[PDB]
Amino acid sequence: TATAILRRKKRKRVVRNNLRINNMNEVGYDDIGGCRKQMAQIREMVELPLRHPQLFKAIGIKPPRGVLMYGPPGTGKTLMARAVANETGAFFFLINGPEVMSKMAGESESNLRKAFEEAEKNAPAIIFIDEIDSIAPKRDKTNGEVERRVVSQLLTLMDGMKARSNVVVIAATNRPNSIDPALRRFGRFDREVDIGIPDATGRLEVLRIHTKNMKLADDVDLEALAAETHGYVGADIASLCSEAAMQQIREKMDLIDLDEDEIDAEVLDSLGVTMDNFRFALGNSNPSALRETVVESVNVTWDDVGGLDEIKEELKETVEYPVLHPDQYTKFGLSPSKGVLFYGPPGTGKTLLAKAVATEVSANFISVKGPE
Amino acid sequence: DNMLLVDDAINDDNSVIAINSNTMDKLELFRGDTVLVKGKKRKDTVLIVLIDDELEDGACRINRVVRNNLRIRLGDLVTIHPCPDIKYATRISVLPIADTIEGITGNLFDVFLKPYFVEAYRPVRKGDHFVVRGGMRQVEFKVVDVEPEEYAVVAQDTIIHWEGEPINREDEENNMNEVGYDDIGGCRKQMAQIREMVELPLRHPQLFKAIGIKPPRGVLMYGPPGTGKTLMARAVANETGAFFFLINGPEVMSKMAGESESNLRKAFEEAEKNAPAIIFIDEIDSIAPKRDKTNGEVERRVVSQLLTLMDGMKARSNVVVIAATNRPNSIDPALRRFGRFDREVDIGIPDATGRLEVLRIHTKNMKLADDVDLEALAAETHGYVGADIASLCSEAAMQQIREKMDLIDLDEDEIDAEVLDSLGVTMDNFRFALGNSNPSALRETVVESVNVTWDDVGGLDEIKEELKETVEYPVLHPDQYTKFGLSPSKGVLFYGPPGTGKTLLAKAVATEVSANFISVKGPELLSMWYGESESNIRDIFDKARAAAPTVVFLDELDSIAKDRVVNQLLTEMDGMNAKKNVFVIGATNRPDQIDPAILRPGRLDQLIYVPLPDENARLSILNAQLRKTPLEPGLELTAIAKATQGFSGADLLYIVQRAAKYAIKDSIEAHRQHPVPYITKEHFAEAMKTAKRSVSDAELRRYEAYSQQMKA
Amino acid sequence: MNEVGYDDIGGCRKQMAQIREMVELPLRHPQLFKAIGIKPPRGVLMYGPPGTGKTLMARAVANETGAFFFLINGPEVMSKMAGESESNLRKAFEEAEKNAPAIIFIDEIDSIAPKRDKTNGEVERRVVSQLLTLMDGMKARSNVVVIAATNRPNSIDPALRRFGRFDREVDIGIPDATGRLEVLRIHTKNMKLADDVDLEALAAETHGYVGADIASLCSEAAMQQIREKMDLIDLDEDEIDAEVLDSLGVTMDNFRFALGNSNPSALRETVVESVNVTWDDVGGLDEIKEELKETVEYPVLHPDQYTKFGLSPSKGVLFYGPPGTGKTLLAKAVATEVSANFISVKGPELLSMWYGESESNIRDIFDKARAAAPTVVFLDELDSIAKDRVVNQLLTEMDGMNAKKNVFVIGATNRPDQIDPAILRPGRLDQLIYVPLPDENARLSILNAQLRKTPLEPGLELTAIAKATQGFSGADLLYIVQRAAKYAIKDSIEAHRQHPVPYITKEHFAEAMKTAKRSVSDAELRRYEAYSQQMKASRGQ
Ligand SMILES: Nc1ncnc2c1ncn2[C@@H]1O[C@H](COP(=O)(O)OP(=O)(O)OP(=O)(O)O)[C@@H](O)[C@H]1O
Ligand SMILES: Nc1ncnc2c1ncn2[C@@H]1O[C@H](COP(=O)(O)OP(=O)(O)OP(=O)(O)O)[C@@H](O)[C@H]1O
Ligand SMILES: Nc1ncnc2c1ncn2[C@@H]1O[C@H](COP(=O)(O)OP(=O)(O)OP(=O)(O)O)[C@@H](O)[C@H]1O
Ligand SMILES: Nc1ncnc2c1ncn2[C@@H]1O[C@H](COP(=O)(O)OP(=O)(O)O)[C@@H](O)[C@H]1O
Ligand SMILES: Nc1ncnc2c1ncn2[C@@H]1O[C@H](COP(=O)(O)OP(=O)(O)O)[C@@H](O)[C@H]1O
Ligand SMILES: Nc1ncnc2c1ncn2[C@@H]1O[C@H](COP(=O)(O)OP(=O)(O)O)[C@@H](O)[C@H]1O
Repeated sequence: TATAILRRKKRKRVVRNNLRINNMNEVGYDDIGGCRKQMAQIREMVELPLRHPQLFKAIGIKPPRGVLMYGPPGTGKTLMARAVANETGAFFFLINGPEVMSKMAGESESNLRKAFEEAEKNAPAIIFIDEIDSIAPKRDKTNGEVERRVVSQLLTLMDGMKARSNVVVIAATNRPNSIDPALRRFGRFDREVDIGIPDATGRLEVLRIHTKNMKLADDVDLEALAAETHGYVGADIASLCSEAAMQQIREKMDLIDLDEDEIDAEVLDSLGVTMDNFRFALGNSNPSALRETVVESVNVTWDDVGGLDEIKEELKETVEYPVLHPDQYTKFGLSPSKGVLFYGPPGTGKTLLAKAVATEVSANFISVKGPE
Repeated sequence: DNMLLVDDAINDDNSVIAINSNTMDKLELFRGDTVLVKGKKRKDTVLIVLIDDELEDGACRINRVVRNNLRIRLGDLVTIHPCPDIKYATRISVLPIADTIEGITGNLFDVFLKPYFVEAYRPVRKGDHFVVRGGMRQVEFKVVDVEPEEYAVVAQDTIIHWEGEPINREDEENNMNEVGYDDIGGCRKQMAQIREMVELPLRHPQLFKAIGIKPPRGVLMYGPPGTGKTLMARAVANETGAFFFLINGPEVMSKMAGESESNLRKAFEEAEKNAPAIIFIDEIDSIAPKRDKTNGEVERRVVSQLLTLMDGMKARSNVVVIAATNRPNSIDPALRRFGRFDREVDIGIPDATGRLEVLRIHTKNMKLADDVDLEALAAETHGYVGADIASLCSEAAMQQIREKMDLIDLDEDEIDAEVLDSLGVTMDNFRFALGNSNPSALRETVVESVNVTWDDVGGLDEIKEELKETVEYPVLHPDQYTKFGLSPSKGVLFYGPPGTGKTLLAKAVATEVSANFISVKGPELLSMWYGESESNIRDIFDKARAAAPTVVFLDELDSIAKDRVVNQLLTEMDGMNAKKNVFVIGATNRPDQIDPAILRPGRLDQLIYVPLPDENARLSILNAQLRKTPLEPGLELTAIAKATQGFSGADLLYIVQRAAKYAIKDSIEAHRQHPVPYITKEHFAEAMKTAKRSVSDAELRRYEAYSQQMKA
Repeated sequence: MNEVGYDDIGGCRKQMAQIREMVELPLRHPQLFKAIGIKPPRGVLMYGPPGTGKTLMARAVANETGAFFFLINGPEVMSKMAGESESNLRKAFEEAEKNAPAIIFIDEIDSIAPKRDKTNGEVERRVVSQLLTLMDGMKARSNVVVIAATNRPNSIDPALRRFGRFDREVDIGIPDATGRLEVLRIHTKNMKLADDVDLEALAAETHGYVGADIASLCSEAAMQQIREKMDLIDLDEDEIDAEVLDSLGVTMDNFRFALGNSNPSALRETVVESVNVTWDDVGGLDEIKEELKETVEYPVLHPDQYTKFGLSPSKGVLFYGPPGTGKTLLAKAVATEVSANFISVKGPELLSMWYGESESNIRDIFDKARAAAPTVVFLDELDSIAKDRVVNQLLTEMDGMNAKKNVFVIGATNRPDQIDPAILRPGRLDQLIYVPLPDENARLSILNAQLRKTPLEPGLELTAIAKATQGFSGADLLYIVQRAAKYAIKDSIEAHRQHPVPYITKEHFAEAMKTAKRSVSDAELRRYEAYSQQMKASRGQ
């Protein structure tokens, strides 16, 4: 139950290098962190249909096929898809949105036809339709004939694919509503996965993954950086590390003679990233994920707020019991209440109460500020 | 005497059927004679007659292979006729089944078929199967091709060709759709309506010649997506037995310019030259949408070609066109008129019995555990379409596999046999799947059925009698109205305090006549007002007409009747046939704010005041609501009824919910302390302490004054 | 199939006569126009609600004339490959020209030459230009007549409605009782009807049904009969018993069921219809009856006197008074007396036109009125529009009318003061007429009229009820009688279930009237009378 598949390289000093223990693809599960639940869901929905197809025969069900990942850009959807495909080690046909859209008229559909036909021929296969929105935007966005021919061809191929063939289709799109609504029905991209911005632990994992090759100085406190960085998606963290390294080299440029093509080996080997460089990079960087609504976790307990004991008890009775003990609610047959409305003077800490409620049920927190 | 009971044949012959001696005399047959046996749907074969005295009168023996071929089980009935004209197959090609030739070496022909065809004279027919036991194994073979056709005898003169690809067993049903009426559940009236218009013109074409009429050709089905419309069309086509052709919408709209017309023309002519035939056009709205949507030249030429082809077949008979869409107002209006989809059929979400039937149909291959209460699921799952039910079953199975994943490993390409032997889904998995389900049919107006009688409506019995007079008599006994020449009143209006039992009242009124029920809540009215909804008032009334009789309930009518929406509603009401039993029932809390135009005669004129429930009504409500909750023995609700003066039904429900919440809180606290299966009186006292009326006295007196003024 | 001669059409004497006298003579007897030296009109434009038999009429006329015929469908012509539609049109026209005499039927012309607004595409412009060029170039050609069928006259491009083009216009209106009876007889000339058939009753009951709707009704009734007799039919048997097959026969109840399961739609939009109400369904108002007779009948029946004196008959009239006084019935009777068609435009239709969500338009309404002249246009509850774009369009159309043409606009409204004064000016709806509530004798006459189709207990005098209904509008008495009938049917059903009640009784009337009310408040009546006297003082020297 839950994340049950995660428990237990890339199907592969000289021996360690050969066994993997510019184009360094085949990034395994190690190269991803901070998205354990979503990765578990994707693995559960991808591997078992292909790796172990006899279970479904034994139980007698038709496994779902369409999988639709969506989340803020830069969270690593493509990375997750590629990692899963390489781990499964099956015929992997990759299709991009703009890449197909850039073809001449009448050739952006034959490519899809041949792609699906080949995937069927060499089953088991995994198809990753990256940036599916570009080839299937909202119905009102595109009125041109080609923009509907492509969508109709995609729908026909998807409907025809539903069969015994062990082929799974995965699509990625930042905006869940941007996709044509007709693509989200039974027999199509039904199962949906949401990617949210990582938390402090996720940020620490991402920073460790990226900051493994850099000549980090001893005075580095990656824990502090993870604590300070809030709302930074993985791409933002990678950019932060790159900017910090750039700042370090810029500081060391004093002893570097740009005129000479080569540099003294001692100077090249003396590069070291300092905490101040990371702080400067944080100052320069500018995240943009928070500009739009996103899913994130919170870790506020009933100690960062004061008083409101009766209010805390009321909120507990309202939310916790339905979540922790639905069995008794079913026993009494009473469905739990849906929503709650806090009112009072401004500045009393309603946001902290909401975050605490979310934390107690261990549920993700979505916010919609007034300007939104 | 061609109907005989099915029995399990002891022998191991797939082309031998045993009959009783008396039965053999009745059928006028001889031992060893070949006879043709036809079973369910359009499947039939030929079997060698055998004499069996042990067989009881009206009984026959057939092995499992014959039953599988005929799509029948033990104890079924078949039609048997003499088959003396069967000839000898001069040349037959037969190929083995793939799964039956797993690693079997040597000349399969000589090893298996040759002993099985040494002067056996076993009758064969196209598509038949037979299993031959050779050595310690058994191999199945299928009748791939025969000459002369169709059914003949495999004698020595026959030339057997056993060269060809193995016949994979999966593709027989995976790549082919063989679904009968038994695969459809919860929709019987719609199935009967489709059959009486599809089979009758084809199976019995001489009846219309005898009565000298031209039966309607077009048939337009519509309803919420996922209700099985395509499955219904497939089942009807298969049961009819006539040649079936499918014209998928997006498939025909996803080809180079000038070729979609070619595909449509080819399909129509091919259907024409194979009369009788069925043409099914799935997702018609994709190729022929409303004018405001499609403006390009190609998307209009396609529609023009479709109209031309459809109008070109009204002379030729034995062909019927069946469409499919989600909304009636989602296709070009020119397609809905005489000669083009005259008949309209509406499919709505199923009821409890339909949901149970769907669950039984889907959960006939799953390995369910003993502790399953499918009836309980059907009761709980409301608003779920068949697709949602299938998704629920798949999710439950996935949850079961996930739970069993602890005892298995992700390595290897095989799983331990014992682990696979233990796959059993339990009720917890179904509840979890329900938790993770995402029903969407209710997001838009749909037609459903209700099962409320004069049982859950306490008080206001005079209103019950008035509704009876208004509704029941016109529908059940129109003869009296015709005798007096009185057109029955169309609709009714309800006004009064909110939460006094109006929705369930309308549901009960619809139930009495046994008619479908459509609901249009306030938010839907606002969405249609802003024109950001996918449905329009005209669409609602067209669906109501299609599913007639129906009751259209307009909740919170004052939110929009304070305009475009009111004008559209009034026009639709006026353009309503008198004889059709389509009743419009409106509800509101501000009868003054309602536009007077609606209240005119021939419209929502009969105003009815819904008074606050009386003490007896309050007692009835309390008894009804707690009908499914453990109550403390000896509880007296008369005191609550007395003390709950001025409380609406919603208020009583709130009090009961709060009492149950306190009781469950105490129970869970006690359990965590480590008992409380009853809801004590003190719980009701606790709920009362913090409960009060939600209806102001000012509003009550204003409603009373308005009712008195209307009475005066 | 073909050979659908004049015997396959009924209830359309006027339109068939017009089309015949316009088509046959140019083709059958071309020498007449040589002798009199005129140029017979070529273009013809038939338009009306769908399913009224336009194509059937055209085919019947062509077959009876016995001339070369060519059929053109808008859809198929528009469904060809780009650049093929023009070729097909050129072919068709050349073939028709070469085989003179000839007839061309451009069915669904609006689908190939739509309103200019919806002609954004290039191909539409090309096709329209090709059609216009072909038509204009046909003037040199002779012995060729073009007929076009369109849903409404405002849908085709305006350029197609000039001299030398589809100038002659014909309007197809819904049929009346006699037409529906004739259609029923025509369709039911082969069905194995049972002896107990009352086709006349069906015709009387079915109002507003078009020929197509009647055909569908017959098919549905036959289907119901087959379904009912199916109990003796098993789907298993391939062979059908001869006795069972012969036993089939439709009955009246089958037709009633089919009527129950029918969906007419002609009345959904404004359509020219015929009415046959005389000076009997309305009682009292004798002065108003005589005034309307003088106003309308004399200009129509005796134009010679007006020509002698040069008077121009008034165009329209306006009725004001309490609602439910029978204004619509009075207008229908007025139309009946002059033997002119009737067009009704209810208030919701006017609001829809205001909001521009309705296909029809004021200009279209008046074009149909002209094509169906003489006619009586009826604008109900003008107050809802005269609280304006709609008012301006109406005024322009009303001013732009031929005096000789017998088109009269009759307005009804309960708020004469709120009506825009511009409408009351001379040459418009200036003749106001007050419609008071019925008198005692009027009430008795109304009661008798509404009871001509209901059995009654002998000796049931209605004078007491008439006297006890002072100031009650016709709708009030209708409500009272309907309530009495409702109580009678209630008692009859109760007795039947307990088992009697074959006719109404005075006690039922007493029970129904015990809960009656006056639909018009006294204050409204006072205001109406004050306004009437004020207007009287405006013309009461
Ligand atoms: N666990 C991780 N989560 C998020 N980003 C990660 C993670 N590990 C590494 N990254 C880095 O984050 C960036 C993710 O790039 P990627 O192309 O996957 O993003 P995306 O927005 O999902 O892509 P797409 O263009 O396909 O929509 C890369 O720099 C990758 O190196
Ligand atoms: N009686 C039933 N009603 C509804 N669904 C059913 C029924 N019996 C089986 N099903 C299952 O419900 C699903 C219906 O899928 P299907 O695509 O045929 O429906 P649909 O809504 O008619 O389709 P579409 O409009 O996309 O052509 C299938 O899983 C079918 O097996
Ligand atoms: N007198 C009649 N008037 C009208 N319809 C009749 C009459 N007699 C029979 N019918 C039947 O009514 C139907 C009229 O359909 P028809 O196609 O003629 O109508 P339409 O709207 O003019 O056609 P279209 O727009 O397709 O050219 C046909 O079934 C015709 O057989
Ligand atoms: N118990 C508390 N009562 C009032 N304010 C608090 C409490 N705990 C924290 N805060 C402060 O309140 C601020 C946010 O106030 P909050 O009420 O959540 O938002 P808003 O002021 O918009 O309603 C934070 O900066 C936080 O430091
Ligand atoms: N006959 C009844 N009269 C009043 N309330 C009832 C009756 N029967 C049950 N109730 C309860 O009272 C509630 C009142 O709300 P409801 O009738 O659903 O809303 P509304 O009256 O606005 O249509 C019902 O939901 C139900 O729980
Ligand atoms: N002489 C009459 N005076 C008043 N009403 C009559 C008369 N004769 C018949 N009626 C009734 O009047 C009704 C028509 O009402 P109408 O005047 O059209 O309402 P409105 O005033 O809203 O137009 C018909 O149902 C008819 O039964």
